[PDB]
Amino acid sequence: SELLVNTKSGKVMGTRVPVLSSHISAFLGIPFAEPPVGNMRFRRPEPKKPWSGVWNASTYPNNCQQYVDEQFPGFSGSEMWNPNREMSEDCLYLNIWVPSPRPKSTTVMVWIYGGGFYSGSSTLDVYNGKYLAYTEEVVLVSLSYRVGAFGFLALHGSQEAPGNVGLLDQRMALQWVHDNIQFFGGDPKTVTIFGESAGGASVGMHILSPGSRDLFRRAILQSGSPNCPWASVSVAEGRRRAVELGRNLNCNLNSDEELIHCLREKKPQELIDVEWNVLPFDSIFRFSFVPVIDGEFFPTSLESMLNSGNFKKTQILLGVNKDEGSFFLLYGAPGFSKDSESKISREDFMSGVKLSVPHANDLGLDAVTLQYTDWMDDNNGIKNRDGLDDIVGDHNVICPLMHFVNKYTKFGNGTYLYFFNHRASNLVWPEWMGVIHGYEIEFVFGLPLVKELNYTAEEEALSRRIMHYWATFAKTGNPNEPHSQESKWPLFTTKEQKFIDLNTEPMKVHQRLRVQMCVFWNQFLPKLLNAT
Amino acid sequence: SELLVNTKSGKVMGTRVPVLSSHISAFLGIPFAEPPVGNMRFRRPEPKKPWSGVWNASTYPNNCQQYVDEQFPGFSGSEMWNPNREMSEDCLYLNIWVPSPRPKSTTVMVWIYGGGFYSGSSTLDVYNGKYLAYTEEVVLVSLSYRVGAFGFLALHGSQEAPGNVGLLDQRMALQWVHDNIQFFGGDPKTVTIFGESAGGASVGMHILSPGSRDLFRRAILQSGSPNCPWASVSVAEGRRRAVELGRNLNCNLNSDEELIHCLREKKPQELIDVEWNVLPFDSIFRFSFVPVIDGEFFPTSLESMLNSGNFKKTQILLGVNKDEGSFFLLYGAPGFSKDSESKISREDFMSGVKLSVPHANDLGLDAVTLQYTDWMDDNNGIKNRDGLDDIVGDHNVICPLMHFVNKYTKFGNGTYLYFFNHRASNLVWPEWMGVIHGYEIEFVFGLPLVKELNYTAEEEALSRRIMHYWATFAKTGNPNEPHSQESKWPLFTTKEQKFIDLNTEPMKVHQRLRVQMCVFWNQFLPKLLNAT
Ligand SMILES: *[C@@H]1O[C@H](CO)[C@@H](O)[C@H](O)[C@H]1NC(C)=O
Ligand SMILES: *[C@@H]1O[C@H](CO)[C@@H](O)[C@H](O)[C@H]1NC(C)=O
Ligand SMILES: *[C@@H]1O[C@H](CO)[C@@H](O)[C@H](O)[C@H]1NC(C)=O
Ligand SMILES: *[C@@H]1O[C@H](CO)[C@@H](O)[C@H](O)[C@H]1NC(C)=O
Repeated sequence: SELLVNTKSGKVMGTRVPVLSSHISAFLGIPFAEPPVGNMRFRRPEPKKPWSGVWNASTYPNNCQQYVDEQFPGFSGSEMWNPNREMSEDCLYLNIWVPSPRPKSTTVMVWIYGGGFYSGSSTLDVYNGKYLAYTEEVVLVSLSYRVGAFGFLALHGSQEAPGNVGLLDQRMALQWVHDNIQFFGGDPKTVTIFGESAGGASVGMHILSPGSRDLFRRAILQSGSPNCPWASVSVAEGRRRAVELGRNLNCNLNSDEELIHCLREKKPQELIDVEWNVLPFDSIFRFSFVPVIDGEFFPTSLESMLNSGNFKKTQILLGVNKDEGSFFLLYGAPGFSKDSESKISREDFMSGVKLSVPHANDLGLDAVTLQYTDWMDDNNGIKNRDGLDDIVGDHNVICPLMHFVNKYTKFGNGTYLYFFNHRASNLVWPEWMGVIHGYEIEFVFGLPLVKELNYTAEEEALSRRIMHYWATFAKTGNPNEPHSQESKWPLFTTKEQKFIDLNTEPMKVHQRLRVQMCVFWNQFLPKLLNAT
Repeated sequence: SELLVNTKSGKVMGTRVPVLSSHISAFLGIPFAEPPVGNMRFRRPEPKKPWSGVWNASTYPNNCQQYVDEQFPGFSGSEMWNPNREMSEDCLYLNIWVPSPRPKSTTVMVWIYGGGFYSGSSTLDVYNGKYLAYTEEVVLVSLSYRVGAFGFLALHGSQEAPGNVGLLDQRMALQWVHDNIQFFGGDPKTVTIFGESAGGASVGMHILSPGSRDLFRRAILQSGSPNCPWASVSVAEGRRRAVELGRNLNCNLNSDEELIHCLREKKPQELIDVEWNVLPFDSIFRFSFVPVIDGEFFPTSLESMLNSGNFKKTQILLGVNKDEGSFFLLYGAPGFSKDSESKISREDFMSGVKLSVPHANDLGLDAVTLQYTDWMDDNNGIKNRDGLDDIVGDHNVICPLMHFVNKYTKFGNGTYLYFFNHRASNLVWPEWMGVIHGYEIEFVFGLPLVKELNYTAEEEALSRRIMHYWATFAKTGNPNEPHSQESKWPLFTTKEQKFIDLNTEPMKVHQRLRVQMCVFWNQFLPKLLNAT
């Protein structure tokens, strides 16, 4: 039976699902780890004990326990990102969409969801892999991993809550794919991991980490890179936050054992309820429990790994969206609202940059302000708003990614860079937010091919072209069709540093993506903060 | 006799001089101080002892002892600035051009020459006052003052070489004008002092200094302001340079008395020959002997005087040229030559900014570099050249002047700001230098009205219009004709900060002259250098 697959962990039974007036198979909720519950909370995951009988994989698994956005109740713009399944600590499962008839050995793509390491689900509608599996004939996998304290509480030295367990969850799922995807018709030698934001940073982290490098072939990073300022913390900061989490729950803080034991008796929601109280600064785009530079998963600091070429050498395709910061200003900066144009006064601008670069002294705050202020028209509310939008985007996503790509390209086997700047015609978020963080995903997953969703014809064409770039790159290491007649997405090189825009207009090649601003964020400001 | 004038110092005999096919009187070489020779060198000037008989004022006086530019022998571009008279320490004289017939009580304008405080002459061809006196019917005076060590050697505490004596020379000449210009038909109650560069900074210094404020009515500053980085030094730095001058001449350095006595036995050329060896840094646009913040001529630091309104409150008219820095890069920055386009490589750019901001640490040098580098086209030789040109101009002239004007305007009775950007059609200097430092002077003095000089008709029209702005401002405190039909030069206000361009095209009003760059030079960099 096409819906029955025998894996090394036991038999699995899928379900036939319709897609663009055809059908493919879907194996949903396949367990790849023992449930990380009870005394296993904060612990490294354990391999799923094989099972007898047939595992029913016809429905989506639970979503991991996570903070839930309630800023705009009933608003689809924000709720499409929330868990659409019951939450549970028993959440380590993966989903596979397989073309029909079942391929013998085709390209595999494993999606790693984003969500700032504190949220995210593999079951969201924008992550439905059927359109991509079907349209590009690839075996599409979406994995899951613990987020929040459950996935990243870090007390270095302790083996009970070592930190990074959420990354190890991803690695185990990549191990299961490496070990079993052949039975679903996928080529374990041709798997591409791809993800957005924290998912994009995770992808980069698996490229860096010696222990994950052999489990995949190529990588795609969307609006995230491993060296992002919000993507990791030192073991000292991780410890300080775990202890502070404990203090918020009236825990005994005499020892890691006492703290860990106390945290394990608390119900999930108790940890989620005080999660945000541990941040060291009043900030925006900073999350409580994220990966820690532990000396294990990451042998040394990310920067020295990038400088010495200590990472997997392969091809990568990555990029960013035009207005990466608007989401975070809307949720946490004074003066921004969902229903107004959000014109920003100098006062709110100043408050905004303080929130955006939490770790900066006054001189640093001044350098940023000068760098983004048009002093010939300083009280212009639109410029202040857009300037703040660029500051958050540049500091948090674009410049860190540009630094990663420039360092990677020196040792890699091929880099393709994009700049996604098409605002979807049916976006429910206000205009001022522009091309929002996370809104290229719907084009990568092919939603614009679904008539009922209301995208234009050019938006379907764009989605088809992006899906074909991603899948062709996954298969060959190059997003371009060998002897095609379409315009070529040029390779990014250390010298020419080319990139393309990704929108409904005719391809246009550019160079040095935001260099002016990134020299400021990557070279000048850090030097300024270190000296002062 | 129209050429005979009886002053409080004695009788003077002028000479009739032709001008644009007419004639006016000229009284040249009138002494206003005792010759500052012998034991008087470095000393405050003394009032000229009255003389019996008639002083022959038909020819130009000697020029003060000064370094002489020999960079381009025979080249008029540079030699027009050199002394065109025999040099001598006996050089304190003034020149007066009087309309004919002799006015009874007209507007007086006193010109103060520039030359970085180390050079300059009242007798240069570009300073010929006959065209302005004749065309605008004003009594035009040009004074002189000691430069170099002779005018500014400073050993604070000593009364033998107190420093600032060159400024006191100017003040004495302004005193003589106040006391005697009535006899030449000038109104001592309506004198405007105006000057360029060091002359412009001197004008501003007389506005600040309590002891000079009552000697004039209004002021005009061209490409110079009192707070310029090269226009003054602390008493400590002045002392350090005087001592170092002494060391270069094998002087006894045990006491000020020993040093001063030794320096007084040396011939003029001996001091001039080692003058440049005392600068503390390898620099450009820095001069050895300049005014010192002594607590006397300047009661307190210039900045606190500007902040508290401690200065003469009146009307001022001032401005800058488009390419103030090219002169100094040509003479001292590697990669610039008179006969080539002077395209600059990154290496020479980096050497240039180091030379341009001598007092900056590495972080400061980086902030400047980032601020003026187009990182999208960093190896562009023209951009590097023009960028260096702007750095020198902004740091040394424009931003210091913009800081002065903004501080002055808060307490003054009227400010008129200009931006002179017309490159003369007959300029002998290369094109890359643009609108050079000091080349608006020829338009202020009316040379374009002299056919043989070869200016276009529009250049004559521009010169006529500038002369009429300067003279009308001198007479009334406003460069505009009351009920004229011509476009109005708007007042510069704290709020709107308006200014005009000065060129052959129709007047065009602008706002916030180079704010972006001046916020960097006036607010950010100083803060950065103080913090680091
Ligand atoms: C698989 O389990 C789900 C759980 O609700 C159920 O809806 C579905 O009918 C089951 N299918 C089979 C064949 O057991
Ligand atoms: C990738 O590696 C192959 C073989 O090592 C080499 O032939 C090719 O030039 C490389 N491509 C790039 C873009 O580095
Ligand atoms: C004034 O003195 C100068 C000095 O050379 C001389 O040329 C001129 O003829 C003299 N005129 C009179 C009237 O003495
Ligand atoms: C200058 O002062 C006069 C009298 O004090 C006043 O009437 C006038 O408004 C002032 N002008 C400016 C521009 O400050």
